[PDB]
Amino acid sequence: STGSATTTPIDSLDDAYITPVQIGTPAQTLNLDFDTGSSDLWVFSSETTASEVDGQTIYTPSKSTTAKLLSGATWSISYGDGSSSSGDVYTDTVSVGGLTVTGQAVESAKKVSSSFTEDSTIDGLLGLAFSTLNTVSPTQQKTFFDNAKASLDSPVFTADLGYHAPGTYNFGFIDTTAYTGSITYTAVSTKQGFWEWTSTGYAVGSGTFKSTSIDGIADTGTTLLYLPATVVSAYWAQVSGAKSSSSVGGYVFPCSATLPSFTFGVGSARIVIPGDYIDFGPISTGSSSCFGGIQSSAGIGINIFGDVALKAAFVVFNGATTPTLGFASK
Repeated sequence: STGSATTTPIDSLDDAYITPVQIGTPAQTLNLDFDTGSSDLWVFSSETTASEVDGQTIYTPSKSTTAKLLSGATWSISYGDGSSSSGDVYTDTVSVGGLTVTGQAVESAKKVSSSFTEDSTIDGLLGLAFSTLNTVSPTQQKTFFDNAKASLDSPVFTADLGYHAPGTYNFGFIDTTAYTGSITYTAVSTKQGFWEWTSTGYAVGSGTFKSTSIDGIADTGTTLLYLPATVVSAYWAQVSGAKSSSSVGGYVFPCSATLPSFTFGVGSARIVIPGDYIDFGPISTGSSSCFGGIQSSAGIGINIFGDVALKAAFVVFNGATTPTLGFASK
């Protein structure tokens, strides 16, 4: 089997991407944030505290003839941005782009933190990291990809995120029309539950490439590119007037600037992030200070190849017995 679904930016900055997902019988379609940095499929629901729902579409398990309470199971998750959610668990039929999994754990939110409530466009998350990170207790549950894998034509999914435009998540096949050149594959460590890999270096604009190992995670659920402070300083030094602002929470730059590109290495290959992809617009409405799309990871504990980086590439998440990542230009 295969599946193919379009993923759409939630706003004009590509702050996140939503993908329609069918849950239950008859189908209830919710727009989920596919997140290769976590491993829970959770949804706003008829059980979510009413004051914490503000425009999202909810899953109502009592209206699904295939929903079954997973007795005793609870979940609770906290994300790198400080947001969180928790609740109980049903199993139900879940389909993405024509690919159907029966018995998928659908984690129903009883509580969500303010940032989820405040974002009316995201009805939940669909985790695509390794199932060892799933938070369901006392019986950990498998991701949608893990459940679908054995049925897929090939045990892979691909992320093709657009810049200010829709893109595609495919399951079970590699669309050879979706990228240019060849796909360069690189080793993955699953030891932290992430799609963790080592970039071979970077360049700023037309500058020379610096060969240096940068361990990080391919994370479609993170907006920006978070890299070591040395790398980030070298980037922003090429932008007149750019500075790190403690009050804003990162590097800012004059909105009048033209930003240089940023290149990252994948083995001997190179992925170029155009400068425009690094512009996240005014820090507040009407400001002439703009927020940068490349930020320091120094306070995170891990480097994160978020959407800024991934949307410059066609990315293969290879879930073979020894997982690997592939990157192609497009």
